[PDB]
Parts: sequence; structure tokens; C-alpha cells
Amino acid sequence: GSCKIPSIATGMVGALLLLLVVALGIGLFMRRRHIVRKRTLRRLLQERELVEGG
Repeated sequence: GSCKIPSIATGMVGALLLLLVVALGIGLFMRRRHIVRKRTLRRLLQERELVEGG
């Protein structure tokens, strides 16, 4: 009755943690400047009509 972990699940794990930390660090960091009224930027982009606008 021996046990062993596959590899198809390993790759996912490693990436799961990596992405978690990556998005975390960046998220917590960008959460410092994002504190400002996000509506401000929304008004700019809307006028820029570069992404889903026009």
C-alpha cells in the first residue's frame, strides 16, 4: 500500500503558488496608488476610446 504523487499535478502546484505570490505582491503594491478615485482614470480611457470605446 504505497503512495506517490504524479507529475501532471506538480506543474500546476508550482504555478499555483508562483502566480499567487506574483499577483499578490503586485496587487498589494498597486493597491497603494489605486487608493485614488479609480473613476478618474475611467473617465480618461472612455475619452481615449482605445479599449472597447467608440
